[PDB]
Amino acid sequence: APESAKEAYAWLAEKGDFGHFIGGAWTAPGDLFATVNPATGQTLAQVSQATQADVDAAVKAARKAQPAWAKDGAARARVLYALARLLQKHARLFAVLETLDNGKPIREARDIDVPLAQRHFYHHAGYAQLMGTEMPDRAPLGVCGQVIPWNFPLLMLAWKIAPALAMGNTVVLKPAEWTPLTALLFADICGQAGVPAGVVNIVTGDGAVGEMIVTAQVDKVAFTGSTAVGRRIREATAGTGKALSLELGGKGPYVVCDDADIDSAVEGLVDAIWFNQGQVACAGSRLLVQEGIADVFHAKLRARMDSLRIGDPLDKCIDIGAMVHPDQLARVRDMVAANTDGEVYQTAVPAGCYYPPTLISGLAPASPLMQQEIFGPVLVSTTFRTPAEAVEIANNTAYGLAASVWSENVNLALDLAPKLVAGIVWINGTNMMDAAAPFGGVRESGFGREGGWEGLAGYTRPAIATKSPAAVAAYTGDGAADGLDRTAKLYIGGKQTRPDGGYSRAVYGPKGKLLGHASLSNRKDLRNAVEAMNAASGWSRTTGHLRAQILYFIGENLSARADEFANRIKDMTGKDGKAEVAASIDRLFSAAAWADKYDGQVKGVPLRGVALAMKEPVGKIGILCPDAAPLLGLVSLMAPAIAMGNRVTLAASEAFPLAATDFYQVLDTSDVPAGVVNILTGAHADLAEPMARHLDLDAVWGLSGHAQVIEAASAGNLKRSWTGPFDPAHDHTRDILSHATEVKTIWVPYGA
Amino acid sequence: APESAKEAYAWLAEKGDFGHFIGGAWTAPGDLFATVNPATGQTLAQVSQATQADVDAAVKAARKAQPAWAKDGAARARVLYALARLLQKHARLFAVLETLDNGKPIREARDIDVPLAQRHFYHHAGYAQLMGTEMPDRAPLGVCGQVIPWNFPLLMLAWKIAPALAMGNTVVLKPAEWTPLTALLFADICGQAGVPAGVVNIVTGDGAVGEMIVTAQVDKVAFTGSTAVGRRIREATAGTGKALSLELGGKGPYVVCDDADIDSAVEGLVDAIWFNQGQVACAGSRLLVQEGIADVFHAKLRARMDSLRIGDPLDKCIDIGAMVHPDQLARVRDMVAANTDGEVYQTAVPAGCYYPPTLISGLAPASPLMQQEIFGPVLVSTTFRTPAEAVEIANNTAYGLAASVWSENVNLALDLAPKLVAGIVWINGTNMMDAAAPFGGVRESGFGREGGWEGLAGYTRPAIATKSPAAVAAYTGDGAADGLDRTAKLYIGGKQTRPDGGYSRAVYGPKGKLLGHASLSNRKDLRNAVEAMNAASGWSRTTGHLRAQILYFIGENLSARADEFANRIKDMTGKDGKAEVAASIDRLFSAAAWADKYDGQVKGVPLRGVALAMKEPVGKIGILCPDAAPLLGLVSLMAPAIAMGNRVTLAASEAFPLAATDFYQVLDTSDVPAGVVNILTGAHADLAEPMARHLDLDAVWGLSGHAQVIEAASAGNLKRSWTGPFDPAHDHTRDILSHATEVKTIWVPYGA
Ligand SMILES: CC(=O)Oc1ccc([N+](=O)[O-])cc1
Ligand SMILES: CC(=O)Oc1ccc([N+](=O)[O-])cc1
Repeated sequence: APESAKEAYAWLAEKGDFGHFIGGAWTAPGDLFATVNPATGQTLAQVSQATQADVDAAVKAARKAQPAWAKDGAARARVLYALARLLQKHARLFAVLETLDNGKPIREARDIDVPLAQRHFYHHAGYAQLMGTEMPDRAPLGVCGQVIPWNFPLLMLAWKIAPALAMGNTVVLKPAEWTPLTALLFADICGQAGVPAGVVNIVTGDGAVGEMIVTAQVDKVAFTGSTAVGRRIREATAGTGKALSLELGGKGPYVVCDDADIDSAVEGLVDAIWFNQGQVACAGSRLLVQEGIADVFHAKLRARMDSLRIGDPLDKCIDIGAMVHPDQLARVRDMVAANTDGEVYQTAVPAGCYYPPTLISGLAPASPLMQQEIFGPVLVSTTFRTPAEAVEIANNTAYGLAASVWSENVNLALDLAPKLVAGIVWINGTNMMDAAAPFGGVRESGFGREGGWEGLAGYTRPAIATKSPAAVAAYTGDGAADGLDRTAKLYIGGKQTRPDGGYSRAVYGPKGKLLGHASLSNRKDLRNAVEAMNAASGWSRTTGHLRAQILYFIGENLSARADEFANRIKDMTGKDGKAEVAASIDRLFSAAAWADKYDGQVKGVPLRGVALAMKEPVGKIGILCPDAAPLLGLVSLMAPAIAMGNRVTLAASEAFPLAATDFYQVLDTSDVPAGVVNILTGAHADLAEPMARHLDLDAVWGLSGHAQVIEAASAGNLKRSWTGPFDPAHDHTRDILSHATEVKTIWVPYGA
Repeated sequence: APESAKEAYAWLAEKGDFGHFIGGAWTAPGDLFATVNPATGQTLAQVSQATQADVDAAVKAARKAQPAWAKDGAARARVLYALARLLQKHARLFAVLETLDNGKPIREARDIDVPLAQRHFYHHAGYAQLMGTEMPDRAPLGVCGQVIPWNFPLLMLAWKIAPALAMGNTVVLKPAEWTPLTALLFADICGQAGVPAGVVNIVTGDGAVGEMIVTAQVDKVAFTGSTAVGRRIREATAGTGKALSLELGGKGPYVVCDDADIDSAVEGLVDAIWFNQGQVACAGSRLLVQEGIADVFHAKLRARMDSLRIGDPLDKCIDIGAMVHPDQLARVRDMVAANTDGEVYQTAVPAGCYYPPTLISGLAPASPLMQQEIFGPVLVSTTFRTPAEAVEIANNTAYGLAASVWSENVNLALDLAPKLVAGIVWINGTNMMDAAAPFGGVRESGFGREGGWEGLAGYTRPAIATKSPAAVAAYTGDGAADGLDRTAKLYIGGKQTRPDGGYSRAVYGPKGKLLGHASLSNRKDLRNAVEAMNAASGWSRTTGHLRAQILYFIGENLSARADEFANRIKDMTGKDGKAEVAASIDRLFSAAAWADKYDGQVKGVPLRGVALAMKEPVGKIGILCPDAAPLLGLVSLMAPAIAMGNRVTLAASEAFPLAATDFYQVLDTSDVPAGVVNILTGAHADLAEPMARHLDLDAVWGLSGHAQVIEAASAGNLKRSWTGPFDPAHDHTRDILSHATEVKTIWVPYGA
């Protein structure tokens, strides 16, 4: 007999038609639309489509409540703990309501969704308690606008609300149009938990309401959902100064080596067929099986698939529930109808809201379906010959979120895991989640991390605000001919090169004296620099010891020319340059120091083993330097970036380019490998959009303005972006290390 | 053709008879004794036996130089980097001199000893650079007295001097009597590196000179050597306020499972035979082989041992050098002569200063050789049937330093590693060392860690001093009989218990009002508490989440009785108790927060894989609370200790015991597992020595005085000790987490 929904129905009846939860109170129901149980077609409740005025009021209430909420972290901790206690007390109600609203099996809702939501609040309460003492250099961002998908309604809510509240922010959150009910129940327990009025605001509606929230006067936007919508959100927030995190697409590859525990790998896959829907950090949808075991693996997988029970989601014996909505059923049907490759195996005939577990096997490594978007309870599979080929297939995508690797050999499993492009890799498991273990994407899977200490940075700002120096116009001057050869070039791929466009501008000092000429770089020069960075990919695999040695050489070699660099700075700016040179040397030595000291973090989890939140390079970074600090600005951004294993191309100070061109000889003398540091000079209006747009750059740092253009263009490949503030006079090294790294969490067996 | 020693002989001829290196200068040669090349028997140089006056002068010069040296971390980083560059430039000289002085093969000196010493200085330079910004809460200790053994003379020097200088301390270091030369060459390069006069002082001599240094006016003593000497150093420094680190005995077990890569495990072990001598954190000397592979493993081991080349250590093809001194040769011969068990395999007949690689196999798990000290190039081996038996055998020692585990299976290797009592565990390797990876012991292998961020705490003090409150004499009263039942008891093993001795004292308020009676605990009560903590060993294997939940309950249940506890405090002290109760609740919630957030640190290393510097519980801690803060002192020490997975026995405030006895109900209502928290009341003069002596306690925290008695008694089992300062009104939570944890560094394969 299925679980009783009587208490869920009673709550829905008490709530009647829903308005919104704004300023601690329930508003009048407005423009109502039915929310439907997908398993039965029956209307569960009427829910409102929020108006622009509703969003405005929600944001105004969050803004009003934020200063007093921010003031006492211990008080926030008690509230987060109370919320966790209420989720636990009402766990059966939350679980039944989630099944009624979304269609998922009640067994998943009770055993996974609700317990993980509870633990997220329990765990994050402690971050509120410790923020003042352990993060004293950090402060809240303010108001967060948050948008979540329909696949895990309550758990997605927890992943958004818990860290935001812990760090002293208030929230305006919209649940997915199809699944509002558990978010409304969460709203309904906020008063009992002591959530002060306006600290949590929940508004309901379609994507138009999501766009209203994203474009509202919020300090942070956090979104989980499709990559296509993430691009639109990046564009709609470009130039606003908003903090932005995106958890996007990329259902993960599942690599099964010849020496895997076959039966366990099969069981983890079958247990994930229902889970791996919508946008969530998961693995198993793309199956990569080594040739030697492929036939036995598929035979076992089909047999285990046949045992999955499809039906009434309120029955705790059911494994496969109802599809969330008829539009999602149509998506899966259409995907199947459009595919012509492979062999299709389904355990049942599709009937009503129930789509059967489906395996599409026999695909080639380059088939469209291995890389195309997947809908429904569907797995696609291919084979591989060698572990190196598995890595190649797994990484042959625009995505990089979660992945799973199966092997019984301790050496092979730990060799494969770090080579996968991903923010999460599970060894001998899949879909393992904990509040202490960060998760998030690289590439087109987005950016930012949710969970752990690592997730808190994205909900905070520096406690002491820095300000980027104002732009400086280049000096003008006479323009007489130069009979000497004083025309500086570009530095690309370990050698000087002429600008592709052939042009240079005269550089004058503060009194109008001609100092020399500097090249005007173009998009072709940038293309050449990116090619050089691609050739230097081995730098991203060097040891920290080696990178430290190089940075020490750079510092020593600049020190040997310190007087000369101070003189060049004074020639260009009219101000003594000794202090800027000393600071630049210091930045190099601090970056050298950090190159082998920026440690990953080991997470104890209440699951099997440990989660290793590793630090890895971002990859290739294009950087635009400020006008001020002609040497220190360049060195301050270059040095931490290469210390962390990235390759960089920097557009030097537009106004004062000749300190950076003098720096070419320092790079050469220091044996900086070709392509690790490339330097362009010239007009940042020519370079900002090409650098932010470039599909082969992993991050763009624009510290000379053009923030809107840079952030909008970054949506092409969803590269990370940083547009300041950046004050070169201040030591930003540690903060820059975070801009210069990604967190990759590897889950490993561990006997403690 | 052996390596040329011409330059080494020329340096020795230049320096002639040696004095000491004090205040930046070489002192006159004094009471001279020959230092002898063990391979040839020839005198290399005459070296002085330092006098008390020499030690005093070295300490005085170190003290004079320290304040200026502390001021500028960037300047120290330049000096440390210059020392590393000098070790590298002169690497061939350092390596030859090490071989001449100590007898080790030149191949080891060139490939291992000198490179690791260079790397230690390169790496630690960066900590000097970063100390001001990344460790702003820390300051230098002052002057460090440092004593090192003869097995790795230069490398042992680097492990001592590099962190000490990085943290702004100055040093007085004595090399081992038998191997002074590379330390004297290190002294001779200090001027060239820019070491300010007196920042490094090197004095030579025997153990009497070592004792002079340890008992001198130094702030820190750091020693590597025998456990027996470590005990004497702990006794000689007891009650002086000196920081102390000890890296002692315990050559490590080498666990070879049935599914190990046998050839790799054999090659790793044969390559370690020469290395595993003296006191160093190594593994291989105690071979534990699973029964199924024991015969094949030993057959391969004997064959590979036969390939080791013994002879002139200046020949780069040589694997087994000369024993360091005839006294060490006698030690190994006598050990072999004393053994009557097992089967002795030696690859050659002993001859001159050369003792052959030796395998003593077929021993029972409880054989004299399996547990007693090992000398020479000697391996001892036993077998095991199950991995659980391997763990029992490996842990059946008074030691816990390094260990190695060999298995190809991902589960078994990572399951065995946390179960071993050790500060270092290598998976599928041995003797892996890096400047960023901490190493150190538990149990009778000592305490403290060398290397990494983790090693720096032992070379620093809090920048802001805390002061322990003055003792408070209990109030007196008339002595009338109490017609009511107000005699508090003890709390041991989950229940209240009568004091074994049967005595209680009257407790009076400030004006003489009888408040009740409190038990006078005795050594038997402590014994019962220790037995209860042993029964609660499962607490040390719980999840952080579980421990957080318990601490949250304690905080909630104290909150529910807040007025009652404030009233009890005011009854006893005459001062309002509300703020003390509020602080106590805060400490509980901060410890709850930390219980699942005190993360281990992942070290990138230039070797194979990664090193995981994990946090583990200390185990069982005995704690003596101050008189002041009758509730807050107890709660502040208890809460972070249990949050980190320890079990504790606390002696409550002697003057004001009744807040702690009221707290028994809070523990019971909060479902604290039996034996995790035990509380004794009574006179700390009765309890301090028994707690510090107890051989079944892993640490003693004495925050009520008795520092000399506690520190001297702790030498029995070399338990960790903390004798303050401790101000209950100060939030010590973060520092207490460090007192309450050990660092265990697990080296694992990794493909990045
Ligand atoms: C801000 C923007 O450009 O578009 C959006 C479209 C839809 C949603 N949504 O709620 O799914 C959010 C944002
Ligand atoms: C301080 C003390 O009690 O004795 C010592 C004996 C020997 C040494 N040593 O040079 O190895 C150091 C200290």
